[PDB]
Amino acid sequence: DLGKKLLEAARAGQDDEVRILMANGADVNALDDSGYTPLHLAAEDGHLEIVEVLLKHGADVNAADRLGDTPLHLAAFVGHLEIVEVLLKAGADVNAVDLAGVTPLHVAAFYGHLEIVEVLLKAGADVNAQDKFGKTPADIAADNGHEDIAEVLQKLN
Repeated sequence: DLGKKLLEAARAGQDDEVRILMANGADVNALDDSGYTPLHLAAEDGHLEIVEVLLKHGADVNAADRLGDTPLHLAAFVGHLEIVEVLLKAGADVNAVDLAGVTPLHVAAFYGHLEIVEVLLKAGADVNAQDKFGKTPADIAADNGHEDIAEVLQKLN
């Protein structure tokens, strides 16, 4: 029961409740119906303090949901820069690949998040990684008309 409550508290940004639940033995790597962990939900919903506590309590930084996405994929998607930086510092795989062949750099390029692109590049993101349709992150940025990102990535092509 505590795993479900932890998923719910982490998603709802309930800092105090997350701490209470963990002190009561809640499984930090509990899964919901879609394969999300509390770290996935906190990362996606922009809950920085919870992301940090979950990691301290042994949340798997590279947990993959049903689609193969890590918390870093989700943070790069919604565009939470500080959460991306925290995930990276805690050992997130910068080049994690989901089922679609998509890396966090692909994600940031698609959603037009330039500052996240730059942080991912500094952390060693692979600019030559191709998704299942053969697209690099540069291809994606160009295709979706995000010119600032396309230009930075083209310096590495």
